[PDB]
Amino acid sequence: LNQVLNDNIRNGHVINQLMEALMQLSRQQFPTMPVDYKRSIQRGILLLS
Amino acid sequence: SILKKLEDIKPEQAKAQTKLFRIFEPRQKPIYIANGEKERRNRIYWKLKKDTLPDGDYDVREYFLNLYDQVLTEMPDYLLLKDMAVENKNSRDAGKVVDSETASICDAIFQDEETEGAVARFIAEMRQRVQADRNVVNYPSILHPIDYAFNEYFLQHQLVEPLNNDIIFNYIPERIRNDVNYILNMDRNLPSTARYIRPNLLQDRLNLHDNFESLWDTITTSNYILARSVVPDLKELVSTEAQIQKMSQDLQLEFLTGINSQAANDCFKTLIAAMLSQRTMSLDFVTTNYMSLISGMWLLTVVPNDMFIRESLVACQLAIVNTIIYVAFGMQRMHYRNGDPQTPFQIAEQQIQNFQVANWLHFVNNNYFRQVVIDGVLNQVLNDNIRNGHVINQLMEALMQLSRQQFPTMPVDYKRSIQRGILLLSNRLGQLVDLTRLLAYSYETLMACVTMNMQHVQTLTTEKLQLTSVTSLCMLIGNATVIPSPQTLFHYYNVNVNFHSNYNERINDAVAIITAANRLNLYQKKMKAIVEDFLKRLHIFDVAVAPDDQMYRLRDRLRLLPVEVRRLDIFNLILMAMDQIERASDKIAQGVIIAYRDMQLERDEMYGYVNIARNLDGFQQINLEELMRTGSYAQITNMLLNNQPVALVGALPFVTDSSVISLIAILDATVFAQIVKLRKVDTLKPILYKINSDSNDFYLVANYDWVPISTTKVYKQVPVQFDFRNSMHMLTSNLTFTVYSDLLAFVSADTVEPINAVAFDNMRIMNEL
Amino acid sequence: LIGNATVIPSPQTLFHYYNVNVNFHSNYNERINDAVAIITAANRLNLYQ
Repeated sequence: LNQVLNDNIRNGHVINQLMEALMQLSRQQFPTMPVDYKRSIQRGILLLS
Repeated sequence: SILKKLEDIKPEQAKAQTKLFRIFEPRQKPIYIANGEKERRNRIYWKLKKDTLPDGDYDVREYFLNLYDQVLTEMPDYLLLKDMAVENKNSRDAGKVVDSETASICDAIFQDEETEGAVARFIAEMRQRVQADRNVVNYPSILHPIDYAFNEYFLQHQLVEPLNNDIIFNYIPERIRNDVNYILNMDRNLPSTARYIRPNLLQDRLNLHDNFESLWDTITTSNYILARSVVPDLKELVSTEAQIQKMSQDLQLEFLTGINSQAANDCFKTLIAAMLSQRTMSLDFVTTNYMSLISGMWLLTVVPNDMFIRESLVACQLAIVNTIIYVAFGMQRMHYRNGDPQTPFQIAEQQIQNFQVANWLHFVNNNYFRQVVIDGVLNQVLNDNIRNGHVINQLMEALMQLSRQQFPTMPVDYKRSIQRGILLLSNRLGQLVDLTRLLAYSYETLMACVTMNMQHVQTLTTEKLQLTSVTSLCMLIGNATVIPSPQTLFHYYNVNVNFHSNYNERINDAVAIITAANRLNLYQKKMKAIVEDFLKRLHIFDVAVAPDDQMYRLRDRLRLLPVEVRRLDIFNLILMAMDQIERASDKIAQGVIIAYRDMQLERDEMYGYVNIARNLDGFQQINLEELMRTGSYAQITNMLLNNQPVALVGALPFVTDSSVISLIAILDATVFAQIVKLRKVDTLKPILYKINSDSNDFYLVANYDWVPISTTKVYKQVPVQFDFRNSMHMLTSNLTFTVYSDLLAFVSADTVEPINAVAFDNMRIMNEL
Repeated sequence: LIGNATVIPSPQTLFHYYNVNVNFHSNYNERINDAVAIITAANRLNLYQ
């Protein structure tokens, strides 16, 4: 008996989905948030993307 | 600091090919008859000039990539043919040849007692024919067909172009010649035969304005430094002490800190440079300094919103509104939360009732740049209401309304101080109008001298600028106009075009190398080295900072762009003839064939009795590259153990044995045991049989007249025979032409009279007479 | 900070881990067998203390 991961993550494909979602969040409006905090958040998101 | 780094760029050097790029050279070799004896007359064949190719097909492809890189790096831009000429001593028509080695070959062939007379007479008949009426000359040359094709391709795609005075007259960007305030002059002619090099004027293809903010910010910082270096200084400033005492008298005190000429000059240069290079700036000011607030309000009136960080813009707007605007009409002060998509000025526009102030706020809200494409260069242009400076009046009227309301819910002294500040700013209306018109004209004229696409995207590093300098500039400007010096403008333009050409050239080189590497099925090369070379050669970065991840992302971005035509055709030519170059080498073979059946050997006029298999049909093909890559040995071991035919294709070093003892005593198949025993095929050394009269063991094949029979053959192709009548060619070139670089030094410009300067609308720039 | 360095477990390390795990499993099974045999034999032979 063994516990194994799903095939989709095994070949390294979910990272593309994560990158696309992060890039979608990058150009988002991000309303009702201060300037520097939002800028830092989206630039860190871009860094990880 | 970085000024030297960004100003020490010289145009990319055009190599002058001292000799034709050679891979093949003639070599004299002995021959044998079909029986196997010396002919006592040698023949000359083709051999590689360089024999540094290592074994292993992957290393072969690596060597090919290096060869392509060397060829492209040693590309000839302009190819002279009169310089490379040595007089032949044997041409009875006193001709001249292309290369010194060509002369040596001609002398060798002309003097060899074993050679006939027809070839000698053909050698003696060589002579260059010059036709100067159409500027074309012909030269003789001897090359392998690959070399001749490469030389022809280099010859027929030179980058020169005929030069005339009107061409340089049109080489200047249009938005300089078209204006009247600048006049061009020459002092020398140009011949009809001179040539020059056009730089590259193609826009960005890496999209460095998007999702690459690090290098983009670095480039923006460099260009901002350059612009600060180039923007002209101010002349004829009013005396500081007199202005200070006059303002003090005007204010009736019983503030003014930060008013010096250096501050005004730094503010002017920094503002113009930041506007030019799209480097965003951040502000800073004490909230309890009303005059600073009004000066910043003027600054926001002229410069649009998009060039300011949201933090600084929000702070400045909040201070302005809640210190003057709602204070005027006595309405409840607004609490603008830091982070709403709306701006304080937008809310103020939606709130107040009076006409002029609302109109001015509405103007400052939505005043955005316009993207305009001129002469193939994208640029940012202010609204036409800003260049003629009429909008300033639409400012002042609103400010004038601010002096009429009673200012309820405020003490008298606060109203008095605000009225003093607004009056001091108002009395200098003409100075502000002249300064704004001067700024508009200077920005337009200078910005019309850039040749790279620009985008309005905020970057990471932000410029620091205090408003006290702006107040000093607004209070200290005088009457003398300032026009950028033509010499400085031309120097800036030369530096900018040099930078752009360097960038484009490096881009094309990297694209060509990567395309060739990925088309030659290379997959065991860490590709960060090429990107590091590119970044270093751009001569603005240090590879010690940018990590590898961005290099790989840049590579993936770069793969998409189609490569330039010349390099694509060069790669096509170098790949189409890959097999002939690879096989003709006399250091590596192309595989080993094993059959375990009695087969006869071939007879060639360059090796005598040699064991060679011209084709590989009728056997199972196994790749040595895969054999080493995957480490498997299953199929090959089972095929060899059961003694069945096998064929191997791949690079292998060879050992030459020329003993008939080795021929009779089978030893050409005993070099396969190590494959099973050692289970590694890196050093597989097949034995190459060879029988001839030189080895003093050929009497065996002569006395008993037996046909040699072996069990192995080596995948090697006999080199092609050399014929002098075919390698001869008549290369085509140009007679003589002086290559010109640094062309703009031949044009000089004179400043117009500073008073009579005309900016854009048939009117004088400054008018405070 | 992840670079472009491929790192697979070394074959000798893999065999070391496999041998250690199987040795531990064998010891666990044999000790379980001895304990259950001892208790069962003691219970069948009427050794209640």
